[PDB]
Amino acid sequence: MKEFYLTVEQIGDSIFERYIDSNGRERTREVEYKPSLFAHCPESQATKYFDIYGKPCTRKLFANMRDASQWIKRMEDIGLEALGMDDFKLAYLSDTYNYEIKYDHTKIRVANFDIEVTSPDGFPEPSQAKHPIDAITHYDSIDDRFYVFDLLNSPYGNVEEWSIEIAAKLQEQGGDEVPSEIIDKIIYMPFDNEKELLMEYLNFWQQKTPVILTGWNVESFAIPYVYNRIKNIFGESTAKRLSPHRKTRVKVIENMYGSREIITLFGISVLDYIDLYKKFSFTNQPSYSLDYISEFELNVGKLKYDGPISKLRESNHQRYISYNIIAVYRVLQIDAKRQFINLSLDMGYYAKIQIQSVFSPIKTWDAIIFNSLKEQNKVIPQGRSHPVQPYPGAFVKEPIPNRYKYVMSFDLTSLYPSIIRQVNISPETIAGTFKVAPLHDYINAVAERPSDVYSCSPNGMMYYKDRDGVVPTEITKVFNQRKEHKGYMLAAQRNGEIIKEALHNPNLSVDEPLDVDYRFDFSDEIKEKIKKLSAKSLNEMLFRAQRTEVAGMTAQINRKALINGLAGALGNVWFRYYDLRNATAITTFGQMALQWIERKVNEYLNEVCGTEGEAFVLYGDTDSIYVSADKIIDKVGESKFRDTNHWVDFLDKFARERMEPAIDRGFREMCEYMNNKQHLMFMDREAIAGPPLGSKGIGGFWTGKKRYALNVWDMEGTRYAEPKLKIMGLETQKSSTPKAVQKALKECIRRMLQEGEESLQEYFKEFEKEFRQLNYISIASVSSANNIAKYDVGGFPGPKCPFHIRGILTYNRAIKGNIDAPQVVEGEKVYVLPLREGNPFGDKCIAWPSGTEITDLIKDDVLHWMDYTVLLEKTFIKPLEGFTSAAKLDYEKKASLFDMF
DNA sequence: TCAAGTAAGCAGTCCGCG
DNA sequence: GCGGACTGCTTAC
Ligand SMILES: O=c1ccn([C@H]2C[C@H](O)[C@@H](COP(=O)(O)NP(=O)(O)OP(=O)(O)O)O2)c(=O)[nH]1
Ligand SMILES: [Mn+2]
Ligand SMILES: [Mn+2]
Ligand SMILES: [Mn+2]
Ligand SMILES: [Mn+2]
Ligand SMILES: [Mn+2]
Ligand SMILES: [Mn+2]
Ligand SMILES: [Mn+2]
Repeated sequence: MKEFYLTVEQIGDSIFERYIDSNGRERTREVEYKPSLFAHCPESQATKYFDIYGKPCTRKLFANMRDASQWIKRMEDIGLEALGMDDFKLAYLSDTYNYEIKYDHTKIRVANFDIEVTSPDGFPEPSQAKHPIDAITHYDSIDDRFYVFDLLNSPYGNVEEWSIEIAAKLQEQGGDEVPSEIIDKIIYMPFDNEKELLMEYLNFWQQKTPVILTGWNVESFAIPYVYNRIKNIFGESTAKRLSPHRKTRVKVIENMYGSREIITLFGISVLDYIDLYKKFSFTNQPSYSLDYISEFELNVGKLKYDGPISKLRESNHQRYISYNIIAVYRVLQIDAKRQFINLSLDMGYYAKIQIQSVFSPIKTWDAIIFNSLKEQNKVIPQGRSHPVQPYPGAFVKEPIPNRYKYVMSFDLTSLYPSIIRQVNISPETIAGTFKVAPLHDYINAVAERPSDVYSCSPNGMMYYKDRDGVVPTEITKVFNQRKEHKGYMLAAQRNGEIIKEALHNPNLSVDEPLDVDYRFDFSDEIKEKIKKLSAKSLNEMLFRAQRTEVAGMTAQINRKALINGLAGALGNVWFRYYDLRNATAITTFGQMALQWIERKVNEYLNEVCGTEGEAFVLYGDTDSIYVSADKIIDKVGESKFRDTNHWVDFLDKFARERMEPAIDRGFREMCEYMNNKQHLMFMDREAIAGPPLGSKGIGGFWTGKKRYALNVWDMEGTRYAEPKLKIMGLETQKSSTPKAVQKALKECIRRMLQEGEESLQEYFKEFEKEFRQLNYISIASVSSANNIAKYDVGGFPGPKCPFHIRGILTYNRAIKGNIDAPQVVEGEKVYVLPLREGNPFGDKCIAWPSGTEITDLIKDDVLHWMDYTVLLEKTFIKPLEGFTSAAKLDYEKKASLFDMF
């Protein structure tokens, strides 16, 4: 096969590379790499090398990397540009792998581990590692085995060996329920002493040295803890055996209060799964314990036990070891669903970067663009310094707050990059400028046409129409990948609705799920075979379809994030191709397109409805329009459809047949106007929304910008079995809203939209009567905790102290002295509850870390003092008043000028 | 040169107010 | 007790 790399590092004048050779074997090599950089020279020069502007360049071949750096610095001291790729590991990979890399993931050792450390005296600080490591479980993807290192004797208790037969039993039969499909994959190794355990771990690590290293929080706890514990017992140089080149960086910062640590292990690409999840998952969780996310992602149950984890090894070593194995497996399960490692690998190899660089869009694109330029024998510009300048972004229309019964929506496909391709925006396609009118004049087609010769944006920029840009070119490739995957995703989603519907009519037999690809729309024969399957079969198919759709989501939305990352990068001073002219060319064009198309859609709709000067477009954000369909529905009545699906079918046809072509005509005109290279403003229909036919529902409402709810029947061609609420911005969407209040406001909204005022009130009365019976954690607010120290001391609230930060201080005073209480962590999220006046805490609110019950120390007298009246009003009534005042309903009634028996 | 962007809502603090 | 200027956080895009 063709070779590919695993890791690369720069060590002085040395590149260290781990790689897979042409035979499939893992190898390592040290290369004294000779880098090249370039300098402009006179046009009188025989040279194949030009920079991206067409200026001639001469190559300088250096004997080592140190020299290249030295030269770069003299060039600055002289004031002349030093061109070329200055991140030498990137250039090396580009020289070494001059082809599209087809990697083979079964040869990439992916490791996943979790450690346990008993700690009677508070959270075990990694920067100190003063406690024994009493368990490690380490899964190796190539062995497909879980290696378990278990400490039987430690100064914190002697325990006997762990039992694999008891691990397997149902929890109800006294077992730990280690899932059956991994029981056979476990390899168990007890140890009399910590030293022999760590020694043996290090020996294992050498034989099976991770390429990709993951886990939950491994970056902040496991890795630094292991590194520092090995250091303390054996010395640093032994601790350095964790790096395949024996080099590490610490790192630092710290800082207070009181200390944290991050180790860098050269020759390993660490991808902490919690980071992969934050970047790639597009959720905002109230908490990031493995148990919360596992439950969220997998629908598995909380990992139950009695007593604090500081006594768990002692009271029940058996469960302790089993829960350690399970945590590792759980991260394996989250990844089989989300597929973030596979994505990281796709992106990393595509860009030709270090796999951990996928966290960096700027770095990812620097390498993609660099590689694309080096193929044409071109020379990248030097990275310059720039001051940080704010600049204008998208347009958002101000909506009239109201209920809106029937609404269709339309949204532009991949807007920013589409713009980049339509206008042909690139550092090296800049043609000149033109004198700019106010933006309203373009939108209204009254300003003079910018140019006859160049592609333009209403920010005043002009671009060459003939030559293609490195940016448009490379941004198209990734776009095309996103398109593909989105299709798989949507198809799996439609396939999902078809299965759901068939679940209304099983159908009693004994069968197997059909063998099919959920990435493509079910054929008619397949649809036939399905209408005759059992509930078992069909449920297995729904699961499979929903997993194919999740995979499609991951692959498509993150490819979109990448491309959008490029547009935003142009506005980041650390980006080699930073340039506000390009950044604003994109954004300003986007504001124009949205407002232009608003005008056009109003013009077309007034026409066909024969009416005049009426607003059909009710809202719009960046690249979307929301269209009232009341008068399109009314033009016909009402009657006059048989059921909901009928009018949905109507509007669908009307969008596809009448509106779609006028929109396209509208944007075709806009393209001509700006004389663009290619027409790519494609605005597909999104939601079709309204109340169930016959009901008293309102269908939808806006309260303001970025705050609306819609009852949707069809979404971008997916006709839903049951109506699905599209809620944007409302408290139901905010991670800081208590879980139970989220659910309650959602149900209030479901009612308003589907059933009307009377149903709303009915439910609101019930929730008020029952509020106080809820679990305290389900009605607690949530907040991130930044810049905490600032608002001490000592330790009481200082001036301007935020409410949640106040709660942490109240917590910090409550737990002063008890070495057992779990500590709030700077930058982490916290639960927050208000307290009644006269509480023994001495203030109006308390806060503890999230995803955790509050410590039994103070728990009992927090419950006693929680202020329900304030909670309900703050988190539930205020926001509800918002919704209903906007949609002109009341949640209570209402003094009716009656009343009477 | 370790480093995608802007727009904009709401909850809270501090101050004003016979 | 309510509205205006500010911080802090959080979504929508
Ligand atoms: O995180 C984002 C999201 C969107 N945007 C910009 C770019 C995007 O093209 C534009 C429109 O927002 P959408 O949510 O519609 N995404 P896009 O149009 O790219 O993709 P699509 O509509 O095809 O899903 O807003 C960002 O700059 N950053
Ligand atoms: Mn024994
Ligand atoms: Mn059970
Ligand atoms: Mn654990
Ligand atoms: Mn969309
Ligand atoms: Mn869009
Ligand atoms: Mn779309
Ligand atoms: Mn959009």
